[PDB]
Amino acid sequence: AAQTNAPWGLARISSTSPGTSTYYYDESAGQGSCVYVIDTGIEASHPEFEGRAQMVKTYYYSSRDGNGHGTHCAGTVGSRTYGVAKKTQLFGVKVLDDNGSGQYSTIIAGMDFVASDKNNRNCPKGVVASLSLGGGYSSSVNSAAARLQSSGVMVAVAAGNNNADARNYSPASEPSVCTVGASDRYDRRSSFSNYGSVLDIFGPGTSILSTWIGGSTRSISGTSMATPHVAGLAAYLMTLGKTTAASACRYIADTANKGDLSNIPFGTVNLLAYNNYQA
Repeated sequence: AAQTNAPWGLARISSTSPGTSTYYYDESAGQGSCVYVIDTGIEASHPEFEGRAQMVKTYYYSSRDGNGHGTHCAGTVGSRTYGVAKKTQLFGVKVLDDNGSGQYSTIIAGMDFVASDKNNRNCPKGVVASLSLGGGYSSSVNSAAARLQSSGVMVAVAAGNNNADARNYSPASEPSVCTVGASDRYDRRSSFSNYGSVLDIFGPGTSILSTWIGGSTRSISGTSMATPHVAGLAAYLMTLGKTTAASACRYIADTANKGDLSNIPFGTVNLLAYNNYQA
């Protein structure tokens, strides 16, 4: 399948070269997989989600995304125009309030929630969790992401937008999950992107056009925007039978576009998420 005039990030994950504008993907498109977007929530009523997104859990007075960040992330995972996995199921876990802030303890509980909630969902092709959040290092936030990973969910987390080593950020520094950096349309490490030996992969992260609350769209930047590119890619790959939750991060790294990004600090992987789809 081919989505013309796709967002550059979508065209990039399916391209060996930058500068193209067409998504290419297997039409299975993540049928039968599930991606939890652990964030500010999802505007499930957005027409771009086609009834494939729903709020399954909030820790605040409402489960609506009064922020947009979670709606933006969910849209990159699996919206129809904006999404990597256009047929995945999206589950929203609102651990971040509408200013985008959440206590670590709520974030931890949201990670334990998904690790059990997946047993209440129909995801025969596998489960992904997209964690476009993070803060300073926390062994308990790290261990919660490890538990979620260990439970059979791919966890993709943002490296962080500090332009530093992600070793000092959680859950970015948890080695067993998939720590995602950000790159821009010219295949430079997204200016803001964290780095370090803990990073597994890079996704498109600068000026990513996705869904926005109020039924709208907008373009924003962040390793929080690269993470749903990898979360969606994983759901896409699991549906195709190419990898499992336990090995998705790695498979994505094994099959990545290698040595194509610039301003990648020594010691950080030069891997760009690539769906390896041949039309």
